[PDB]
Amino acid sequence: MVDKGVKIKVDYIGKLESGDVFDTSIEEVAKEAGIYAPDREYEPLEFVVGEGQLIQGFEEAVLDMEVGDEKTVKIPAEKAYGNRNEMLIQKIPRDAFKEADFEPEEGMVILAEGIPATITEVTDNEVTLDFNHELAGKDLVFTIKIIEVVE
Repeated sequence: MVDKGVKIKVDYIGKLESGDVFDTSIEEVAKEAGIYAPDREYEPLEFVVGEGQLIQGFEEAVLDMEVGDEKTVKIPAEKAYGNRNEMLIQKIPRDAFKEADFEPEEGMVILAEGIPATITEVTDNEVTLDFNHELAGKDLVFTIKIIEVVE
């Protein structure tokens, strides 16, 4: 039971359109996904439906969830990162890869550490690697789980 202005310590297990746990507050699941991390400590994330903390979508899947509830739904890239961003559209010189089999293609997705570059342009002169994001223009699961309520 929360609203736009109520905090709640819930542990969601955001996954991928493939069911791959990418983010989880429950350290347990972390081990079930092989992401428990080294020393990292997966604790309950206290979000506030009235702070825009988490993506609305999820913020809504909890809006109607008491303390202890669980809603493993997939938020649409529209509610999550709201489709892809335009300010994430990069454009490197063909050379930026010409000297590397990296040969970008009009649909590539290479990251430099985590942020992929959706190469929407494959001009033999350059490529438009739309950085975007991992959940950019993509929907991801959310195995939320209310554990408490705060603010």
